[PDB]
Amino acid sequence: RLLCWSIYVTKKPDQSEEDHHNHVSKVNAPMFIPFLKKYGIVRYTVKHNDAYSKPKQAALMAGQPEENVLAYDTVFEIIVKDIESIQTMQKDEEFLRTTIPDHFNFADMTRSKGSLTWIEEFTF
Amino acid sequence: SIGEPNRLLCWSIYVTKKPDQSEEDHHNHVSKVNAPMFIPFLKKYGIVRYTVKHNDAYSKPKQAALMAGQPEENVLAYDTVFEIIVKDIESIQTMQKDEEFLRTTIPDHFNFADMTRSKGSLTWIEEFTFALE
Ligand SMILES: CC(C)(C)C=C=C(Cc1cccc(C#N)c1)C(N)=O
Repeated sequence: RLLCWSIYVTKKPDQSEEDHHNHVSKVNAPMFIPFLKKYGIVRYTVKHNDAYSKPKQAALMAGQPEENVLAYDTVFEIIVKDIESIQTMQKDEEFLRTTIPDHFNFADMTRSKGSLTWIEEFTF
Repeated sequence: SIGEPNRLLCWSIYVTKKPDQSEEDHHNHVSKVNAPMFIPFLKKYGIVRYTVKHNDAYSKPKQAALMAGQPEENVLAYDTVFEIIVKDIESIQTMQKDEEFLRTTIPDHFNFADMTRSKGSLTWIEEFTFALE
């Protein structure tokens, strides 16, 4: 069983959508991805709920209450073989000095959530 | 009328299980009955990938490890999360119109899903697969 560690992120309160997703994609991802490779993460996914996606969402879910949408700005996901990869990555000195502090730039940790699931995946 | 280039999309369904249903019957139903019912429709409409996330007896002790010192409220406690990766929302809209989809897979949800306590999401995704290829 592969595991998936997901963090549902609400963006910084004084932060625009454009600044938030610019940061996540263009500054945080290149800073983050080296460590995920180092610790043998299988896949890193970033889900974006922004101006590009929101109209297609509205199209998909029109006529339901808006409350029916899980409305985080970004969802961060890594598929790992075990949680030791994550635990070990968390103890990494550079990860702690550079990428962990980076969350000051985009994530409101008081309005974000995490979830560790095990997955079944089917690729067509 | 000229469109910005397409980005991969992820349609996520966040499912709370039927209240009168144990976790074990929830995930067995999801793995063993729904997923095979569902999958042929995902192929038929060119779905790129189908992921089922389980939050259950197997995953929870590891989730508790990762979230040491964090309140229960910080946990997204849906029982299962369904993700289909598609290249355009047209795949999904049209799959949603399929008569057998509506006849079998949609109503199967009365066997595992509390839809009043379920949510949906349509995002665009960036993805990095680390496998050397
Ligand atoms: C919560 C969110 C989305 C910011 C995760 C992230 C990181 C790095 C980071 C920072 C703080 C704690 C952990 C752990 N475990 C990991 C990133 N996006 O670089």
